[PDB]
Amino acid sequence: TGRPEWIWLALGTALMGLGTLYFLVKGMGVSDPDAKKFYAITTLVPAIAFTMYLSMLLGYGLTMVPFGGEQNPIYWARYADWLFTTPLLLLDLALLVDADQGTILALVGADGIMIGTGLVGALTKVYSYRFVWWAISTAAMLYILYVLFFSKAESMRPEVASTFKVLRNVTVVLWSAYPVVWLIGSEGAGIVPLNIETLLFMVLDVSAKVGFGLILLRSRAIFG
Amino acid sequence: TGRPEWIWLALGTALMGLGTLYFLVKGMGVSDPDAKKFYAITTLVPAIAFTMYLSMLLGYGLTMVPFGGEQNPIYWARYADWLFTTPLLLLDLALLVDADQGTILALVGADGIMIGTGLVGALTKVYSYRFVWWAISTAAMLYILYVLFFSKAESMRPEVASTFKVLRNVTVVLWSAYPVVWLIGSEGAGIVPLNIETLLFMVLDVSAKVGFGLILLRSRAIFG
Amino acid sequence: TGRPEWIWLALGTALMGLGTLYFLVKGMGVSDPDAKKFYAITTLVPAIAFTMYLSMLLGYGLTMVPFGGEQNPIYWARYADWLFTTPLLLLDLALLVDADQGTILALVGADGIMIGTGLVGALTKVYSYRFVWWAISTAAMLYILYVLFFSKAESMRPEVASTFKVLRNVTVVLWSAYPVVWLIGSEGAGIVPLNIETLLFMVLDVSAKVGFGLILLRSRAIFG
Ligand SMILES: *C/C=C(C)/C=C/C=C(C)/C=C/C1=C(C)CCCC1(C)C
Ligand SMILES: *C/C=C(C)/C=C/C=C(C)/C=C/C1=C(C)CCCC1(C)C
Ligand SMILES: *C/C=C(C)/C=C/C=C(C)/C=C/C1=C(C)CCCC1(C)C
Repeated sequence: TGRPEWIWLALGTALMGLGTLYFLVKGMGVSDPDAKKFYAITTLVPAIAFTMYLSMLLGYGLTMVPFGGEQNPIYWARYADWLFTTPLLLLDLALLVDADQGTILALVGADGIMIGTGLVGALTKVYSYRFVWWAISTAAMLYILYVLFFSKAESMRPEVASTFKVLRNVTVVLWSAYPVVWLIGSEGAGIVPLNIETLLFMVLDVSAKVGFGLILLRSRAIFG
Repeated sequence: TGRPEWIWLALGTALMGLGTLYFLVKGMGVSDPDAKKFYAITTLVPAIAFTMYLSMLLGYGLTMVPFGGEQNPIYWARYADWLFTTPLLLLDLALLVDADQGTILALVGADGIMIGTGLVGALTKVYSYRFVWWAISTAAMLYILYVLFFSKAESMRPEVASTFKVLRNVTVVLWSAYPVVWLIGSEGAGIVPLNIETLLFMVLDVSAKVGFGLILLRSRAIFG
Repeated sequence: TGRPEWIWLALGTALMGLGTLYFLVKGMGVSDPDAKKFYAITTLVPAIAFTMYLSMLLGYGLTMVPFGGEQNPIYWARYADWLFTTPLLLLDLALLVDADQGTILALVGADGIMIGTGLVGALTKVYSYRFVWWAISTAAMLYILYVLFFSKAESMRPEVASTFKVLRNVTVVLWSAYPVVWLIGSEGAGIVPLNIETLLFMVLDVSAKVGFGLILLRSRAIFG
């Protein structure tokens, strides 16, 4: 296809596909109720990402948004991906630390706003307003990062506290990159071109989903 | 109206309407917490289907998708219907057998993918790619059917095991037809015309919702 | 901006923003699991409304629908707001009275239909059909009001029964106004112009979210 970024969409599609299949097969025969939850949640993440990457590869998950006197290619399918995958990833962390339901509802709500405002930002036709929505989404992200950092995992089992610590550190570092990439890429300032932006989001997505999942499902904390 | 398929949309609308009202009235005065859940879930299904059928009848739930050198009438409102009604139907089955939450999340996730990929298939403008999404959706269906077949209902009460068995058999046979109808109808190969396709989906929908519901709500398994 | 209704969108945006911030700060340091739920739910409501009001102010949450030989400005962003905020408000009430899950699923389902059918009504191009969807949505509202009125709060604590009583009375009176405003405004009969309609919805929204929240979070019923 004539779009330069197809290769990274293709690699993205393939790597999410492989990860889905790996987690499916790994979770076969697992009978422990708690372990089953973590496998269900963690396998769905790349499964969803696979379908959205495929949509981008085939050209369905793309549209043109006019701003700055140009038709700009915007991959809306990312936000459809992230709307479902990011709360599931937060839920993996929340179930691990046995978080109360009020805290879970706060994280998921804020995540919905973060993703929702991002999408509005992506599709906004007035250039200046795009950054207002970015700012609001980033504020929502910071709230999530604050809750993850400031907790009671050290009060319970060592395997749980240890695995939470690493997945928290991975999450905070990888998630924080997303707003930076948006800002400097096609959606924001347009400093880095769409092909490099697509490469960047692919490394981040695969790392935040497949990499994250491998760390979690190899841990002993997912069992009671 | 000039569309030949209106009569089946009208019949569909009427039969979902009657079924909603029947289940509403039947569930009046029911105070048992478990029974109330099943009535809530089972009454919502035709209520949702009623609204979407009405949308199709009035022409709101229809759009034209260009493929194969023709503007093809696509009823998108079906997928809006099914996105909500199919997980509720799976939940009726899951609550009946007291399925663990990991298994419930797996079924609902896979169902979301099945319906989501179906819709993308429905709206895709490149003919060949429509069948790629059909295949992925069908793969998601098979996963759901595998989980329903391979379970622990025989470990618990006889009324529960008996009612699960029949509703499982109805579900598997009726659900399996949907991908066949899509494939041979307007959305796929275009072998059967839209009016017959609409008739076929109406028989299936009414049977999988109203018929299914009658079997469930007349059973003694819904009570503790 | 050239739209007369901007001032009420601006005031709406500001008042939801202030309310979000007030509830955020008030809920800091609250460690009681039950209280945390109510703060999570109640803070998300204006947070969501803030983002949608902002969308309307900036012009994103608006589209033109042709009916009656005129392009009519329709703020679709309201329905996006209400789809999420109204079930959360019902959940505040349901958790307060310790409602069973069947009843919670009934309320939330009916609320989804109410909002969903409202949106279809809003975007329908055949004038007469707009009122059919209004009628169906209003029927769904009446069901919700019936469940709220006809319950067991008097069986449990006095602070809970007392706070439920006032929030029920506020809810029923404020919610009942919404269908009246739609009917007489731009979406329906077009008797009151869009600027007054926008003023009316803003008073209602702020009262049903911020006012409602203040009453709830100052009560002692949110604690165990
Ligand atoms: C599986 C993929 C993951 C974990 C994606 C995470 C994405 C974010 C944390 C995106 C954040 C954004 C902002 C906070 C600023 C606005 C632009 C977004 C949506 C990229
Ligand atoms: C109440 C209606 C029900 C139970 C509908 C069920 C629909 C399906 C199981 C549809 C399945 C499809 C595929 C697996 C292939 C792609 C086309 C679909 C979405 C019709
Ligand atoms: C936070 C805002 C609230 C509580 C909004 C409530 C809105 C309604 C109860 C709207 C009801 C409607 C009908 C029942 C008739 C159709 C038009 C609607 C959607 C305005």
